[PDB]
Parts: sequence; structure tokens; C-alpha cells
Amino acid sequence: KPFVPKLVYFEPEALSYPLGKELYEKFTQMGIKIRETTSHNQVRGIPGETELARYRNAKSTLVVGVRRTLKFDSCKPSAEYAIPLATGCMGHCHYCYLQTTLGSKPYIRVYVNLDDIFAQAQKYINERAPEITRFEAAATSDIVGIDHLTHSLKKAIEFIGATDYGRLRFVTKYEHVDHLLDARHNGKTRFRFSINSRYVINHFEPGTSSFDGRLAAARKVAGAGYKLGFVVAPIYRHEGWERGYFELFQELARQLEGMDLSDLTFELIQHRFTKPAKRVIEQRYPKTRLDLDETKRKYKWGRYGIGKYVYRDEEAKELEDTMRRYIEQFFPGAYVQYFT
Ligand SMILES: C[C@@]1(Cc2cn([C@H]3C[C@H](O)[C@@H](CO)O3)c(=O)[nH]c2=O)CN([C@H]2C[C@H](O)[C@@H](CO)O2)C(=O)NC1=O
Ligand SMILES: C[Se@@+](CC[C@H](N)C(=O)O)C[C@H]1O[C@@H](n2cnc3c(N)ncnc32)[C@H](O)[C@@H]1O
Ligand code: SF4
Repeated sequence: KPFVPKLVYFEPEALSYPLGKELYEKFTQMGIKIRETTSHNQVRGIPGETELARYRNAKSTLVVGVRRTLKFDSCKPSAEYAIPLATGCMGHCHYCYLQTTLGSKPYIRVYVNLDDIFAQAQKYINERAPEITRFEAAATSDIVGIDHLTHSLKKAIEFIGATDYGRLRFVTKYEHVDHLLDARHNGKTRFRFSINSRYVINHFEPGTSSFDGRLAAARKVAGAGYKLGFVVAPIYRHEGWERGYFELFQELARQLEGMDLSDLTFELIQHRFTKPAKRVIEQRYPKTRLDLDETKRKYKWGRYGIGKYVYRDEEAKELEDTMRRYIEQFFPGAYVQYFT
């Protein structure tokens, strides 16, 4: 608060780039322990004796590296592509889906070759133009949370602003957004914040900024002319969820009083987990009250990836309809982009 790692690895190749040169100067000056790693894909010697210890310590470790895979993943329903600037998070959200996506790489990775990345993104925009091409910057990380250390997203925001047909979006649980307020976004960045019921935030979201912290930060960026949006995720059927999520939109609208919310968007994601995740979360978060009972769920078989448990179609529709009614009640004119 804000995130500063207690251990930093550098790829040798990273030091050949401006941002790699800058971060090495910054972190050595701060007196942080710094190491070499032959690849950010395989970093050795993270302290701990149990897997759980190394997990906690990885989430305090930064790895400055080079993006060698320049081909972008698709990132639907959010965006055509995920622009890869970072991988990993300092948060300890019990439900986090990165526990399966980056289960083996729980440290924070930032890539230094922004010229390569922005170039390739420009290629993708050219491939589809004059159609709009969206890029998700926070698909596998809390890019905003860590950006104060690198300013990589700020640069990504300004690059996209310079393009005609390119668009950027990202979502965060962190309030540390002041350095992004004077960025030349040119209306092409959707700045989003993850929100939830009080039950879910308090019980399942340690290491993140409080609901009020996210809303203060939300007011600032809307005040800076960014496009604003929220991601209600994970939508979770805890005891009194109906009332729990009613008071969310009630408090949300209250904290966004007297503001231009004509271009406000909402995205809705029901809670989901994989079969591995149930045993991964049980040890990584022992005393969590997060229900991972598959008998309350339906298994949605995978296509290219592995399948996952979601709520039954009927219970899923109850959630969607409830969130839609609440958004329509407190935020008339706002647009629900999707429910998943
Ligand atoms: C912030 C996200 C980013 C995102 C991630 N992902 C992938 C990458 C990540 O590793 C994986 C997690 O299962 O989900 C995706 O396919 N589409 C996305 O839009 C988060 N998600 C999640 C929800 C679900 O896990 C998956 C598919 O919708 O993406 C989403 O739908 N909307 C977003 O805006
Ligand atoms: C991995 Se999050 C990356 C962006 C940023 N660090 C952030 O937290 O907002 C992407 C979103 O998806 C949700 N989410 C995370 N895990 C799950 C999940 N298992 N099921 C259902 N949803 C899950 C989180 O609440 C986020 O709103
Ligand atoms: S913040 Fe977004 S990413 Fe970091 S843990 Fe909570 S969910 Fe996973």
C-alpha cells in the first residue's frame, strides 16, 4: 500500500532496455535484495520451506523480464486481445482464478520491452481496422496495482490514445491511481474497478484496497475524463446475497453522487472454479469460508482449456436478473456489457 517487493529478480536481457535499466537503478537504491534469473519463466531460490511459504513469498517478489511471446492471447468477452504488460498479483483473494492460470508462477512479472509489445499491438489494430480492436491489460494481473513502480500502463494508455482504432481497458482492486490521472488517454481507456458485496470483500479479498478506496479512486479517474466501469465479480451466493448485492449498488450509487455516469458500464461474472483449484485453495488458504462444494454447482466442460464449475443455469439467471434489476434501479442508462 502501495506495493513494493521484498525481493526482485532481473533477467540479464532486461538490463538492455530503458525500463529494465531504470528499475535496477531504483531497486538497488532502495536497498532491496536483488537477484539474477536466466528466465522469468523459471525463477529459482524463492524463500520458504512449505509450498504455502513460497506462495506467500512469491507474491512479494517482482521479476523484471522480457516478453518473448509477442503473440497476444484472445481475451473475450472483455477484449479482442490481452496486451501482455504484467503477470501476477500482490493480492490474496481466496477465490482468485490466477491460482490456476499462474499456479506455478505466483510472483509478479513485469515486461520491459514495451516497444515490441506496443508494435505488435499496433499490428493487431492494423489487421482489423477500421474495426475497433480492444486490448485487456489486466487479464492475468493487477496491472494498476503495480503500475506506480513502472508506469507501463500509463505508457500503454498514451500509445492507445495516439491510435485511431485501438482501445484499452483494465480492472483493478487498488486505489493507487494518482500517477495515471494526467495521462493522455484521449477517451480510449475504460478504467474499471472490481466491486462486491461486503461479505465477499471482508472474507475473501485481503491484500487489496477497501471498497471506499476503490470508489475514491473511481471518482478521481472519472474526474480525469477516463471512461468508468465496474466489474461485479465474483458474483457469489453467500448467506443473504440478494440483500448483500442490493446494498452494494445502493452504496455504489451513493458514492457516485453528482457525476456524469452516462457512459458507465457494468460487467458481471459469477464465481467459478476448476477441479484442481479446490485442492490448491484448501492448502493455500486453510481457514477460508469460501464454499467450493461442486454438488451446489454444474460442471461446464471445457473446449480448449479445462472445464469449470459454475452455478446451475437457473441459479445463474437469478443472479443475472437480480444484478440487472439493481443496475437498472440505481444506474438508469448504464449498460450491462455481459453476464458470464
Ligand atoms: C478481467 C476479465 C479478463 C478476462 C480473462 N480471460 C481469461 C484469461 C484468464 O487467465 C482466464 C481465467 O479463467 O480468463 C478471458 O478469457 N477473458 C477476459 O475477459 C475477467 N474475466 C474472466 C471470467 C472468466 O474466468 C473468463 C472468461 O469470461 O475471464 C472476464 O470475463 N472479464 C474480464 O474483463
Ligand atoms: C483475476 Se482478476 C484480474 C484483475 C484485477 N486484479 C482485479 O481483481 O480486478 C479479474 C476479475 O475476475 C474476478 N475473479 C477472480 N477469480 C475469479 C473466479 N474464480 N471466479 C469468478 N471471478 C473471479 C475478480 O474479482 C476480478 O473482478
Ligand atoms: S486482485 Fe484481482 S488478481 Fe490480485 S488476487 Fe484478487 S483477484 Fe486475483
